[PDB]
Amino acid sequence: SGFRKMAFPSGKVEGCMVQVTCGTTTLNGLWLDDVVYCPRHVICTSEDMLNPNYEDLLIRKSNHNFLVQAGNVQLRVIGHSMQNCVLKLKVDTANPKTPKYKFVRIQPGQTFSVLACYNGSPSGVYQCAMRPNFTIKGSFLNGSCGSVGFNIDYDCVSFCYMHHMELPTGVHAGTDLEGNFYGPFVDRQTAQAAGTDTTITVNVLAWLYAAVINGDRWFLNRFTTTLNDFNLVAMKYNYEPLTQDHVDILGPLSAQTGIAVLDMCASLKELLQNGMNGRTILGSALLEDEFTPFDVVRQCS
Ligand SMILES: *C(=O)[C@H](C[C@@H]1CCCNC1=O)NC(=O)[C@H](CC(C)C)NC(=O)[C@@H](NC(=O)c1ccco1)C(C)C
Repeated sequence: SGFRKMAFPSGKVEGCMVQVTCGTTTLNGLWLDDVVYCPRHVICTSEDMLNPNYEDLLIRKSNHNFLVQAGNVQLRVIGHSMQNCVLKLKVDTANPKTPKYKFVRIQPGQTFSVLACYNGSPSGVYQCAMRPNFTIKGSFLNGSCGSVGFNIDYDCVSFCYMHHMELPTGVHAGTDLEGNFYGPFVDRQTAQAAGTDTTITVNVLAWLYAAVINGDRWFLNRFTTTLNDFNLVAMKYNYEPLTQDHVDILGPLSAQTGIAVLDMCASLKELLQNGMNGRTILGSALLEDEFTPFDVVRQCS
């Protein structure tokens, strides 16, 4: 029993983290086979952040200008190119610790683990969700850029996020490993605006199922609802609409608990309309939306 915000084991990603220094800027790089991937703003300075010309900045850099270190060992850069907002540094040594991996672009509402790194060395691992407005609520300081987000399926690491920036909000934005930003953001210090965030309804429901599986059942009421009637209430509380696809995705949890999805929807409707009255669910006094249905099943095997 028990339910915790649980991250993937990070060992396969730890063996890929290197440090990239160009001038006075140092961030993290991802070393896979003979390529190091890192955010392109490693080539910027203070002169170069309102509106950097990255192609201009890059042409003035040699291979030798890129100092790449894997732990105590310098990796010689033999080629460099830019792909969207990431740099690809070809090095002369393939990483012997390269795991089986893929590059994936994740969807809003999906979750992943972040390995927070500074100077190429891991500091901590935590689980994050891609918010509907394409931000993440992470924990990143100066020098954390190039830290990656990932999921593991069996022996395969799916890299899906590389960290680039913090919005003045306190939320974070980055790219996939092809260097394309999630959301309408750009890697420059300009007035950009994150859209309004919403609550990921299918995730809240999955977490209510996790509560039931763990014996926290006080919120189950005797009612049912239609999907249309539920969504009218969800809309009022800034919850995402629940689709039939989401309903099907909750099938395994519904079967395990014997609670129909639309019956759980009726219980969530009452929690939204009435509050929790000082009670908790799985030790939380708020409804949690950063557990996907897959996350719940995986944890509650
Ligand atoms: C990379 O290591 C840093 C990590 C940031 C900065 C430190 C605090 N947390 C964090 O995640 N990334 C940067 O410094 C970027 C550099 C790019 C060339 C933009 N700059 C920012 O993240 C900057 N954000 C903005 O200027 C901005 C305006 C609108 C939206 O974002 C921060 C420092 C305010």
